[PDB]
Amino acid sequence: ATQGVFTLPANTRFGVTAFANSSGTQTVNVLVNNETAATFSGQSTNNAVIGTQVLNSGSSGKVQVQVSVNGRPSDLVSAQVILTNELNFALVGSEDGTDNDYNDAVVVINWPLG
Ligand SMILES: *C(=O)C[C@@H]1O[C@@H](C)[C@@H](O)[C@@H](O)[C@@H]1O
Ligand SMILES: [Ca+2]
Ligand SMILES: [Ca+2]
Ligand SMILES: [Ca+2]
Repeated sequence: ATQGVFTLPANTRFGVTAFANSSGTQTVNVLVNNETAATFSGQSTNNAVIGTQVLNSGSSGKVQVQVSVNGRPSDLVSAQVILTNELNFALVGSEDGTDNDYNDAVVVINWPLG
């Protein structure tokens, strides 16, 4: 199944934050309406924040997260969780190698803001 694609409400500010837990440098691409809107690049094995940014979901509300390591797309897992019908988390994990901890790049999208 497709992973890392989320339908957000339209024209809504959302936060996107990425953490690294891998030997390889992580490149995190965030697309709004199929256009790249933010790129994070960093390396860490201590869950360091390699990027955090506020974006607008625009008129489509389609947000897609992609992760690339060693020039190879990482395998992704994702889901969306909603608390008390108001607070939204779109979550991505990604695996760049063989150990399947799926934490190599971890991406958290949360909304609403403000
Ligand atoms: C290469 O070593 C694989 C890679 O980096 C490791 C330190 C570990 O974080 C592993 O999960 C990651 O895929
Ligand atoms: Ca891994
Ligand atoms: Ca890892
Ligand atoms: Ca508030």
